[PDB]
Amino acid sequence: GGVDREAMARCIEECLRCAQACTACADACLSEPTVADLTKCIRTDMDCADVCTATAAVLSRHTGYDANVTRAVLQACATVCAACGDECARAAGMAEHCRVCAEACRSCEQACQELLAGL
Amino acid sequence: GGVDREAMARCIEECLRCAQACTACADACLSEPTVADLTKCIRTDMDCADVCTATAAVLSRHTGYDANVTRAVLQACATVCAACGDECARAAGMAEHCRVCAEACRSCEQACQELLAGL
Amino acid sequence: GGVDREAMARCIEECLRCAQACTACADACLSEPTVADLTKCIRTDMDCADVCTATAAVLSRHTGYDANVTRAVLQACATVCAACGDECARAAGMAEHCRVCAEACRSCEQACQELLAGL
Amino acid sequence: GGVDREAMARCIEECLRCAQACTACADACLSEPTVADLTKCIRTDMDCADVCTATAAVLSRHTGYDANVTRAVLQACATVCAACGDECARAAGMAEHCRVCAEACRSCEQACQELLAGL
Ligand SMILES: [Cu+]
Ligand SMILES: [Cu+]
Ligand SMILES: [Cu+]
Ligand SMILES: [Cu+]
Ligand SMILES: [Cu+]
Ligand SMILES: [Cu+]
Ligand SMILES: [Cu+]
Ligand SMILES: [Cu+]
Ligand SMILES: [Cu+]
Ligand SMILES: [Cu+]
Ligand SMILES: [Cu+]
Ligand SMILES: [Cu+]
Ligand SMILES: [Cu+]
Ligand SMILES: [Cu+]
Ligand SMILES: [Cu+]
Ligand SMILES: [Cu+]
Ligand SMILES: [Cu+]
Ligand SMILES: [Cu+]
Ligand SMILES: [Cu+]
Ligand SMILES: [Cu+]
Ligand SMILES: [Cu+]
Ligand SMILES: [Cu+]
Ligand SMILES: [Cu+]
Ligand SMILES: [Cu+]
Ligand SMILES: [Cu+]
Ligand SMILES: [Cu+]
Ligand SMILES: [Cu+]
Ligand SMILES: [Cu+]
Ligand SMILES: [Cu+]
Ligand SMILES: [Cu+]
Ligand SMILES: [Cu+]
Ligand SMILES: [Cu+]
Ligand SMILES: [Cu+]
Ligand SMILES: [Cu+]
Ligand SMILES: [Cu+]
Ligand SMILES: [Cu+]
Ligand SMILES: [Cu+]
Ligand SMILES: [Cu+]
Ligand SMILES: [Cu+]
Ligand SMILES: [Cu+]
Ligand SMILES: [Cu+]
Ligand SMILES: [Cu+]
Ligand SMILES: [Cu+]
Ligand SMILES: [Cu+]
Ligand SMILES: [Cu+]
Ligand SMILES: [Cu+]
Ligand SMILES: [Cu+]
Ligand SMILES: [Cu+]
Ligand SMILES: [Cu+]
Ligand SMILES: [Cu+]
Ligand SMILES: [Cu+]
Ligand SMILES: [Cu+]
Ligand SMILES: [Cu+]
Ligand SMILES: [Cu+]
Ligand SMILES: [Cu+]
Ligand SMILES: [Cu+]
Ligand SMILES: [Cu+]
Ligand SMILES: [Cu+]
Ligand SMILES: [Cu+]
Ligand SMILES: [Cu+]
Ligand SMILES: [Cu+]
Ligand SMILES: [Cu+]
Ligand SMILES: [Cu+]
Ligand SMILES: [Cu+]
Ligand SMILES: [Cu+]
Ligand SMILES: [Cu+]
Ligand SMILES: [Cu+]
Ligand SMILES: [Cu+]
Ligand SMILES: [Cu+]
Ligand SMILES: [Cu+]
Ligand SMILES: [Cu+]
Ligand SMILES: [Cu+]
Ligand SMILES: [Cu+]
Ligand SMILES: [Cu+]
Ligand SMILES: [Cu+]
Ligand SMILES: [Cu+]
Repeated sequence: GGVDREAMARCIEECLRCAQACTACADACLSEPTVADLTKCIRTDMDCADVCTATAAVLSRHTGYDANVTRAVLQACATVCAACGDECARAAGMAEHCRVCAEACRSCEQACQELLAGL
Repeated sequence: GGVDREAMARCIEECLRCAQACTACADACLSEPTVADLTKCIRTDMDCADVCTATAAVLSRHTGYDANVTRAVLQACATVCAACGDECARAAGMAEHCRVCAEACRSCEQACQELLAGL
Repeated sequence: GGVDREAMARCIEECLRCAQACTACADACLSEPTVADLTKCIRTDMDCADVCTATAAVLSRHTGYDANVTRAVLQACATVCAACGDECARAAGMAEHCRVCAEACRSCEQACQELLAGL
Repeated sequence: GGVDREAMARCIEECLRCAQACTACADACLSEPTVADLTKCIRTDMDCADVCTATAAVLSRHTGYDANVTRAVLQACATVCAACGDECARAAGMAEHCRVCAEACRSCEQACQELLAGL
């Protein structure tokens, strides 16, 4: 109604790219000799993938749209992308895959925040 | 730390039961002759299943626990269970499966709210 | 080891695009005046999204790779993309969104089959 | 039609219990001092959770039922529960949580196999 269809499309594409980035990054950190120091990073990637996957699906549905549901789901996705971007950024010096995943998390956080701002 | 482990267990069990309830209820409303009047109900069941599935997974992980992430995910799950309980309750007179699913949604909403209250 | 890394990347990208296509197509058919005639289409889109989502995740993980697991998951994803491409193709005359989703299903079926063939 | 409704119900309940078991077991092995030796176990738990989640959803839908899709999805779930039961069984001496998860994987493998056998 008042919603930016382009910002909605961007959010959906970002959630799918970020979910896959975090799935791949959990697996990549799992395979590091350093894995013992990367456990919060792996766990946060797992959460971030689960929430981005759910958010992409909810935002993809227009039938019987409920702003309360959509707002609460975007907030959850913003919050986990922010936490996961921070955690991967701390591992960025130990692995190029975490630098890349941190960028994905930050990009998706911004896409959720931009949509959130428009209601 | 200050968290009720029993309330956490209840939330996880409720999310899985509620996700399956809503998957089954979307399918059941799809198969109703009335389906044309049950479209918001079906869509809300789809969202409610996706969010309960993600919430069960996030709450099942203790490594590198982040209260900000967990709070935002429980809020999203509470909000969608409340919306989906309301929508199925409106269809309760048209199908026994919606009365049952409304109860599941209300039960999981209360489990998320009770955990949320404890932080 | 003997695996085509490029075919693996293509499969992952196709599963995510196809999962979102089928989520959107279930929602689009839900919103059609015709919805009563589109119920198998909607149900198949739901399955196809769930299986493409799981397949993208499994194929994204290289740690402790098991060809038996990967083969069985690619087979499931091929089979549901084939069924869902066929079902959306039958609705293609009733809605442009089903023609588009049928193409996505066929594209992902071929990506899974091509990877399957390489083991 | 010829399907055991009770075996279908058991499969659905087992997939949800096994998905949560494997989510919890990935997290538990992540938190072990031994984590470096538990990486295949963690990865297999991640796959096993993703596939059990998708299988529970597909088996929960009766509208426009397709035996080809259902068979291929049950096969994938059987195969990953068998691989994940074996991998957790190897860690059973290092952690009680893996002994418990191995039992869940074996229980769900048998539920999928029993349904598969009935078509
Ligand atoms: Cu998004
Ligand atoms: Cu995201
Ligand atoms: Cu991500
Ligand atoms: Cu990583
Ligand atoms: Cu990491
Ligand atoms: Cu990470
Ligand atoms: Cu992440
Ligand atoms: Cu994420
Ligand atoms: Cu997201
Ligand atoms: Cu996010
Ligand atoms: Cu991260
Ligand atoms: Cu990384
Ligand atoms: Cu990372
Ligand atoms: Cu990331
Ligand atoms: Cu990451
Ligand atoms: Cu992320
Ligand atoms: Cu993200
Ligand atoms: Cu986002
Ligand atoms: Cu977003
Ligand atoms: Cu819960
Ligand atoms: Cu729930
Ligand atoms: Cu539910
Ligand atoms: Cu329903
Ligand atoms: Cu309903
Ligand atoms: Cu419903
Ligand atoms: Cu629901
Ligand atoms: Cu729910
Ligand atoms: Cu929940
Ligand atoms: Cu909920
Ligand atoms: Cu509902
Ligand atoms: Cu119902
Ligand atoms: Cu319902
Ligand atoms: Cu419900
Ligand atoms: Cu419901
Ligand atoms: Cu619900
Ligand atoms: Cu619920
Ligand atoms: Cu809940
Ligand atoms: Cu909850
Ligand atoms: Cu794929
Ligand atoms: Cu696919
Ligand atoms: Cu698709
Ligand atoms: Cu459609
Ligand atoms: Cu359709
Ligand atoms: Cu469809
Ligand atoms: Cu589809
Ligand atoms: Cu699919
Ligand atoms: Cu796929
Ligand atoms: Cu597929
Ligand atoms: Cu389709
Ligand atoms: Cu369509
Ligand atoms: Cu379609
Ligand atoms: Cu499709
Ligand atoms: Cu489709
Ligand atoms: Cu498809
Ligand atoms: Cu597909
Ligand atoms: Cu595919
Ligand atoms: Cu594929
Ligand atoms: Cu099952
Ligand atoms: Cu299972
Ligand atoms: Cu399991
Ligand atoms: Cu474990
Ligand atoms: Cu383990
Ligand atoms: Cu494990
Ligand atoms: Cu497992
Ligand atoms: Cu499993
Ligand atoms: Cu299963
Ligand atoms: Cu399984
Ligand atoms: Cu296992
Ligand atoms: Cu374990
Ligand atoms: Cu285990
Ligand atoms: Cu297990
Ligand atoms: Cu396990
Ligand atoms: Cu398992
Ligand atoms: Cu299992
Ligand atoms: Cu099973
Ligand atoms: Cu099963």
